Amino acid sequence: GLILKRSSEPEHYCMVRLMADVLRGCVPAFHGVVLQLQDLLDGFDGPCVLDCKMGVRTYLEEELTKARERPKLRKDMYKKMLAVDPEAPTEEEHAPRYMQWREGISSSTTLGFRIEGIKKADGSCSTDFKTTRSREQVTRVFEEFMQGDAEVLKRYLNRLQQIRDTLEISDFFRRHEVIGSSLLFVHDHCHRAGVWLIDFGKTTPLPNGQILDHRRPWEEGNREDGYLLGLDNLIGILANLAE
Ligand SMILES: Nc1ncnc2c1ncn2[C@@H]1O[C@H](COP(=O)(O)OP(=O)(O)O)[C@@H](O)[C@H]1O
Repeated sequence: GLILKRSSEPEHYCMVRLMADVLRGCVPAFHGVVLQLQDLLDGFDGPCVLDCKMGVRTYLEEELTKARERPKLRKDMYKKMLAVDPEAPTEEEHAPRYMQWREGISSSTTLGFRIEGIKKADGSCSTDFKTTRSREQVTRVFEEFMQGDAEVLKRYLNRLQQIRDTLEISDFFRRHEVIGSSLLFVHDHCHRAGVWLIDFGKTTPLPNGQILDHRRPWEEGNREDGYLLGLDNLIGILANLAE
Protein backbone atom coordinates (compact mmCIF):
# COMPACT_ATOMS: atom_id res chain seq x y z
CA GLY A 1 0.00 0.00 0.00
CA LEU A 2 1.88 3.02 -1.33
CA ILE A 3 1.49 6.15 -3.50
CA LEU A 4 3.64 8.08 -6.02
CA LYS A 5 3.52 12.03 -5.93
CA ARG A 6 5.26 13.54 -9.15
CA SER A 7 8.58 14.41 -7.74
CA SER A 8 9.49 18.08 -7.54
CA GLU A 9 12.67 19.34 -5.86
CA PRO A 10 11.74 21.36 -2.79
CA GLU A 11 9.76 18.30 -1.86
CA HIS A 12 12.09 15.45 -2.54
CA TYR A 13 14.74 17.18 -0.74
CA CYS A 14 11.78 18.36 2.07
CA MET A 15 11.40 14.43 2.28
CA VAL A 16 15.08 13.38 2.24
CA ARG A 17 15.43 15.51 5.55
CA LEU A 18 12.10 14.83 7.33
CA MET A 19 12.82 11.00 7.35
CA ALA A 20 15.93 12.27 9.47
CA ASP A 21 14.14 14.87 11.57
CA VAL A 22 12.14 14.36 14.78
CA LEU A 23 9.10 14.96 12.57
CA ARG A 24 9.46 11.56 10.89
CA GLY A 25 6.43 10.12 12.69
CA CYS A 26 4.27 13.11 11.73
CA VAL A 27 4.55 12.64 7.94
CA PRO A 28 4.06 9.82 5.42
CA ALA A 29 6.97 7.37 5.49
CA PHE A 30 9.15 8.20 2.49
CA HIS A 31 10.45 5.29 0.42
CA GLY A 32 13.28 6.62 -1.95
CA VAL A 33 13.13 7.79 -5.68
CA VAL A 34 12.31 4.16 -7.14
CA LEU A 35 8.46 9.94 -5.01
CA GLN A 36 7.32 6.76 -3.25
CA LEU A 37 5.24 7.64 -0.18
CA GLN A 38 3.11 5.80 2.37
CA ASP A 39 -0.62 5.60 1.64
CA LEU A 40 -2.20 7.15 4.75
CA LEU A 41 -5.57 5.52 3.97
CA ASP A 42 -4.34 1.94 3.78
CA GLY A 43 -5.20 1.12 7.40
CA PHE A 44 -8.82 2.36 7.43
CA ASP A 45 -12.09 0.68 6.50
CA GLY A 46 -14.26 3.35 4.88
CA PRO A 47 -11.84 6.30 5.03
CA CYS A 48 -13.25 9.69 6.02
CA VAL A 49 -10.72 12.40 5.09
CA LEU A 50 -10.35 16.12 5.77
CA ASP A 51 -7.50 18.12 4.23
CA CYS A 52 -6.59 21.27 6.17
CA LYS A 53 -4.37 23.80 4.36
CA MET A 54 -2.16 25.03 7.32
CA GLY A 55 -0.72 28.79 7.27
CA VAL A 56 -1.48 32.60 7.57
CA ARG A 57 -0.04 33.09 4.02
CA THR A 58 -0.41 30.52 1.26
CA TYR A 59 2.23 31.65 -1.23
CA LEU A 60 6.02 31.84 -1.07
CA GLU A 61 7.25 35.34 -0.27
CA GLU A 62 9.60 34.58 -3.16
CA GLU A 63 6.64 34.03 -5.51
CA LEU A 64 5.55 37.54 -4.59
CA THR A 65 8.91 39.07 -5.51
CA LYS A 66 9.24 37.09 -8.74
CA ALA A 67 5.67 38.25 -9.40
CA ARG A 68 6.62 42.01 -8.86
CA GLU A 69 8.30 41.86 -12.30
CA ARG A 70 6.58 39.22 -14.65
CA PRO A 71 2.72 38.94 -14.66
CA LYS A 72 1.10 35.40 -13.96
CA LEU A 73 -2.51 36.51 -15.47
CA ARG A 74 -4.31 33.32 -15.53
CA LYS A 75 -8.04 34.09 -16.94
CA ASP A 76 -9.72 31.40 -14.99
CA MET A 77 -8.77 32.77 -11.47
CA TYR A 78 -10.26 36.16 -12.42
CA LYS A 79 -13.46 34.14 -13.37
CA LYS A 80 -12.94 32.97 -9.83
CA MET A 81 -12.55 36.56 -8.06
CA LEU A 82 -15.83 37.62 -9.96
CA ALA A 83 -18.43 34.84 -9.90
CA VAL A 84 -17.98 35.01 -6.12
CA ASP A 85 -18.17 38.79 -5.71
CA PRO A 86 -17.39 42.07 -7.42
CA GLU A 87 -14.03 42.93 -5.17
CA ALA A 88 -11.87 42.77 -8.56
CA PRO A 89 -10.00 45.96 -9.98
CA THR A 90 -11.08 47.88 -13.16
CA GLU A 91 -7.61 46.84 -14.30
CA GLU A 92 -8.31 43.16 -13.64
CA GLU A 93 -11.83 43.53 -14.99
CA HIS A 94 -10.50 44.66 -18.36
CA ALA A 95 -7.29 42.62 -18.53
CA PRO A 96 -0.79 35.88 -5.31
CA ARG A 97 -3.47 38.56 -5.21
CA TYR A 98 -5.95 35.77 -5.85
CA MET A 99 -4.47 33.71 -3.02
CA GLN A 100 -4.29 36.62 -0.56
CA TRP A 101 -8.07 37.32 -1.59
CA ARG A 102 -8.71 33.74 -1.10
CA GLU A 103 -7.07 33.97 2.49
CA GLY A 104 -9.49 36.70 3.58
CA ILE A 105 -12.73 35.13 2.39
CA SER A 106 -11.34 31.96 3.75
CA SER A 107 -10.07 31.23 7.03
CA SER A 108 -6.32 31.43 6.36
CA THR A 109 -5.92 35.10 7.51
CA THR A 110 -7.84 35.25 10.81
CA LEU A 111 -6.64 31.64 12.14
CA GLY A 112 -3.55 30.40 10.17
CA PHE A 113 -5.21 27.23 8.57
CA ARG A 114 -8.19 26.60 6.13
CA ILE A 115 -10.42 23.61 5.25
CA GLU A 116 -9.66 22.62 1.66
CA GLY A 117 -11.89 19.58 1.33
CA ILE A 118 -13.50 16.40 2.62
CA LYS A 119 -14.11 12.78 1.60
CA LYS A 120 -16.77 10.63 3.34
CA ALA A 121 -17.32 6.69 3.96
CA ASP A 122 -19.29 7.28 0.87
CA GLY A 123 -20.75 10.79 0.82
CA SER A 124 -18.31 11.18 -2.05
CA CYS A 125 -16.36 14.45 -1.80
CA SER A 126 -16.63 18.23 -1.45
CA THR A 127 -14.25 21.18 -1.86
CA ASP A 128 -16.96 23.75 -1.31
CA PHE A 129 -15.46 25.55 1.68
CA LYS A 130 -14.16 28.78 0.06
CA THR A 131 -16.07 31.04 2.46
CA THR A 132 -15.72 28.89 5.56
CA ARG A 133 -14.02 31.54 7.69
CA SER A 134 -15.50 31.95 11.18
CA ARG A 135 -14.66 29.67 14.09
CA GLU A 136 -18.30 28.72 14.43
CA GLN A 137 -18.31 27.72 10.76
CA VAL A 138 -15.07 25.74 11.05
CA THR A 139 -16.44 23.80 14.03
CA ARG A 140 -19.63 23.08 12.10
CA VAL A 141 -17.70 21.45 9.25
CA PHE A 142 -15.62 19.45 11.74
CA GLU A 143 -18.66 18.64 13.87
CA GLU A 144 -20.38 17.14 10.82
CA PHE A 145 -17.27 15.38 9.51
CA MET A 146 -17.04 13.49 12.79
CA GLN A 147 -20.73 12.57 13.11
CA GLY A 148 -20.73 12.54 16.91
CA ASP A 149 -17.89 10.03 17.30
CA ALA A 150 -16.23 11.26 20.52
CA GLU A 151 -13.49 8.60 20.41
CA VAL A 152 -12.29 9.93 17.05
CA LEU A 153 -12.24 13.53 18.36
CA LYS A 154 -10.24 12.47 21.42
CA ARG A 155 -7.67 10.75 19.22
CA TYR A 156 -7.46 13.68 16.73
CA LEU A 157 -6.83 16.06 19.64
CA ASN A 158 -4.20 13.87 21.33
CA ARG A 159 -2.38 13.69 18.00
CA LEU A 160 -2.59 17.45 17.37
CA GLN A 161 -1.09 18.15 20.80
CA GLN A 162 1.68 15.60 20.07
CA ILE A 163 2.30 17.07 16.61
CA ARG A 164 2.42 20.56 18.05
CA ASP A 165 5.13 19.49 20.52
CA THR A 166 7.22 17.84 17.82
CA LEU A 167 6.98 20.92 15.61
CA GLU A 168 8.27 23.13 18.46
CA ILE A 169 11.56 21.22 18.86
CA SER A 170 12.03 20.31 15.21
CA ASP A 171 15.17 21.93 13.81
CA PHE A 172 14.00 21.17 10.27
CA PHE A 173 10.67 22.89 10.74
CA ARG A 174 12.69 25.61 12.46
CA ARG A 175 14.93 26.39 9.48
CA HIS A 176 12.06 26.55 6.94
CA GLU A 177 9.37 28.74 5.16
CA VAL A 178 6.76 25.71 4.84
CA ILE A 179 3.82 27.10 2.85
CA GLY A 180 1.01 25.17 1.22
CA SER A 181 1.40 21.92 3.23
CA SER A 182 -1.66 20.45 4.97
CA LEU A 183 -2.72 18.51 8.05
CA LEU A 184 -4.58 15.51 6.66
CA PHE A 185 -7.14 14.07 9.08
CA VAL A 186 -8.25 10.46 8.60
CA HIS A 187 -10.76 8.24 10.44
CA ASP A 188 -13.27 5.43 9.95
CA HIS A 189 -16.42 3.93 11.48
CA CYS A 190 -14.11 1.68 13.53
CA HIS A 191 -13.08 4.80 15.51
CA ARG A 192 -9.59 4.53 14.02
CA ALA A 193 -8.02 7.99 13.55
CA GLY A 194 -4.74 9.59 12.47
CA VAL A 195 -3.32 13.01 11.49
CA TRP A 196 -0.26 13.81 9.34
CA LEU A 197 1.52 16.73 7.57
CA ILE A 198 1.70 16.44 3.78
CA ASP A 199 2.52 18.65 0.77
CA PHE A 200 6.11 19.81 0.80
CA GLY A 201 5.93 21.42 -2.76
CA LYS A 202 6.48 24.84 -1.23
CA THR A 203 8.66 24.67 2.17
CA THR A 204 12.11 26.23 1.74
CA PRO A 205 15.25 26.90 3.85
CA LEU A 206 15.96 30.30 5.44
CA PRO A 207 19.24 32.34 5.38
CA ASN A 208 22.71 31.00 6.83
CA GLY A 209 21.59 29.91 10.31
CA GLN A 210 18.41 31.99 10.34
CA ILE A 211 15.28 30.63 12.02
CA LEU A 212 11.51 31.16 11.89
CA ASP A 213 9.13 31.54 14.83
CA HIS A 214 6.05 30.30 12.94
CA ARG A 215 3.72 32.32 15.17
CA ARG A 216 4.47 36.00 14.61
CA PRO A 217 2.82 38.03 11.82
CA TRP A 218 4.32 38.06 8.34
CA GLU A 219 6.03 41.37 6.98
CA GLU A 220 8.07 41.69 3.42
CA GLY A 221 11.40 39.80 4.68
CA ASN A 222 9.95 37.84 7.62
CA ARG A 223 9.32 34.75 5.52
CA GLU A 224 7.20 34.01 8.61
CA ASP A 225 4.14 31.77 7.86
CA GLY A 226 2.17 31.69 10.97
CA TYR A 227 1.89 27.89 10.77
CA LEU A 228 1.85 27.34 14.52
CA LEU A 229 -0.64 30.14 14.95
CA GLY A 230 -2.87 28.06 12.68
CA LEU A 231 -2.29 24.92 14.75
CA ASP A 232 -2.91 26.78 18.02
CA ASN A 233 -6.38 27.71 16.70
CA LEU A 234 -7.26 24.42 15.02
CA ILE A 235 -6.62 22.72 18.34
CA GLY A 236 -8.59 25.41 20.13
CA ILE A 237 -11.56 24.73 17.88
CA LEU A 238 -11.49 20.96 18.45
CA ALA A 239 -11.05 21.25 22.24
CA ASN A 240 -14.27 23.26 22.49
CA LEU A 241 -16.11 20.91 20.16
CA ALA A 242 -15.24 18.31 22.78
CA GLU A 243 -18.16 19.69 24.81
N1 LIG B 1 0.65 9.96 1.45
C1 LIG B 1 -0.65 10.08 1.12
N2 LIG B 1 -1.51 9.04 1.43
C2 LIG B 1 -2.85 9.14 1.10
N3 LIG B 1 -3.47 10.17 0.48
C3 LIG B 1 -2.59 11.20 0.18
C4 LIG B 1 -1.21 11.23 0.46
N4 LIG B 1 -0.66 12.40 0.02
C5 LIG B 1 -1.67 13.05 -0.51
N5 LIG B 1 -2.88 12.40 -0.45
C6 LIG B 1 -4.14 13.02 -1.02
O1 LIG B 1 -3.77 13.92 -2.06
C7 LIG B 1 -4.28 15.27 -1.79
C8 LIG B 1 -3.26 16.24 -2.32
O2 LIG B 1 -1.91 15.93 -1.87
P1 LIG B 1 -0.90 17.17 -1.88
O3 LIG B 1 0.43 16.81 -1.41
O4 LIG B 1 -1.53 18.31 -1.18
O5 LIG B 1 -0.85 17.50 -3.45
P2 LIG B 1 -0.69 18.88 -4.18
O6 LIG B 1 0.48 19.51 -3.62
O7 LIG B 1 -0.72 18.71 -5.66
O8 LIG B 1 -1.94 19.67 -3.61
C9 LIG B 1 -4.50 15.26 -0.29
O9 LIG B 1 -5.39 16.26 0.16
C10 LIG B 1 -4.94 13.82 -0.04
O10 LIG B 1 -6.34 13.59 -0.21
